[PDB]
Amino acid sequence: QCVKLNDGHFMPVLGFGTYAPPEVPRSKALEVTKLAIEAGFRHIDSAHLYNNEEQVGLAIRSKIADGSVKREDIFYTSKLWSTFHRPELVRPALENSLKKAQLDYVDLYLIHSPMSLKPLSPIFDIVDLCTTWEAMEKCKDAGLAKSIGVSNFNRRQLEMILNKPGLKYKPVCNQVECHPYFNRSKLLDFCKSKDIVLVAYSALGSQRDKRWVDPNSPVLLEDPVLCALAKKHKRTPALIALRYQLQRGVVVLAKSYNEQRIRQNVQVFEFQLTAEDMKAIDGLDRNLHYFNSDSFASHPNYPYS
Ligand SMILES: NC(=O)c1ccc[n+]([C@@H]2O[C@H](COP(=O)([O-])OP(=O)(O)OC[C@H]3O[C@@H](n4cnc5c(N)ncnc54)[C@H](OP(=O)(O)O)[C@@H]3O)[C@@H](O)[C@H]2O)c1
Ligand SMILES: CC[C@@H](C(=O)O)c1ccc(-c2cncnc2)c(F)c1
Repeated sequence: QCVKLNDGHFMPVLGFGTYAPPEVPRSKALEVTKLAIEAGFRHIDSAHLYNNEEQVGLAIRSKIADGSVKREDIFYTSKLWSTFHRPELVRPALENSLKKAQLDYVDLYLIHSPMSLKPLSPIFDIVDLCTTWEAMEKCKDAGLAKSIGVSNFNRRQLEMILNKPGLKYKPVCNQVECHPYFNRSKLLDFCKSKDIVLVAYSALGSQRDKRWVDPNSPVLLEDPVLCALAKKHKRTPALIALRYQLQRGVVVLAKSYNEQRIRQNVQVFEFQLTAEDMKAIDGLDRNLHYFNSDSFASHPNYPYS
């Protein structure tokens, strides 16, 4: 249940999202990530910004120790935060992440966002990200990351890397917000044309953080069409939203800190949607990105409109 990447490595098509707001204790990320691996998750999504890499690393190592999984069976992702985009900071930031997680390599390292910040939430900065990508390329050559990609890149920002003079490695993936209300069908078409995997976050709609998400926005999992399809298939609305991405070639993440819902989310491989189901879901696209805050929308390299 993996997809082959542009650089030869493989990525599991269902990933586990580990972000919890700072009010959730970090000991939960350790328990939860162990349960995700117990449930069948082999793709685990973390980042510098998430303040959990020590716990997520320990969880992986703990399951490696108890004879459940081997390191080569786990796909660990980290992300370079936007205060570290200047090239001389890229490798130290990655080495720090491996340090926190106590791992020898990450399977995937991403530029978290194209919106550079002053060298964690400072003020904007102006960085030529082709130089940041060059430092990413060296992290792959050095073996600190098996694969390298980007996150929150729009079409123009992706093209800049692919058009870079003397590019070494193209981005393996682009991790963007993607769900039935914001399905990125044009960006998905472009990524499939360049052999770039689209990885979807907020596929269950969001954690609806009051910092960045308007509480007046519709709740994706309460959508009428998704709920009717859940009743039709005798599944849950979350499983329909996840199966929707797998059937259109999108690697999908799913955060859950609930034992029961983590186990339920791996049932996405058990059933299929029909062609009629898929256009029902495609008709829900309404250009609604849940993350909508002036802090993002004021940045010069803001990927949206
Ligand atoms: N690159 C980026 O900029 C970026 C941005 C955002 C997120 N991400 C990553 O993507 C991951 C997922 O995105 P997300 O944080 O927005 O969370 P999400 O995957 O969209 O899930 C949203 C909510 O759905 C609930 N849920 C999980 N399974 C469910 C189920 N079977 N039925 C009903 N509800 C269910 C969860 O609540 P419970 O916990 O109570 O189960 C969760 O809080 C993140 O953890 C992060 O790793 C990356
Ligand atoms: C902790 C929150 C974090 C995450 O969960 O990864 C996150 C969430 C949203 C964005 C983002 C990017 N580009 C446009 N709008 C929003 C982001 F860069 C980073």
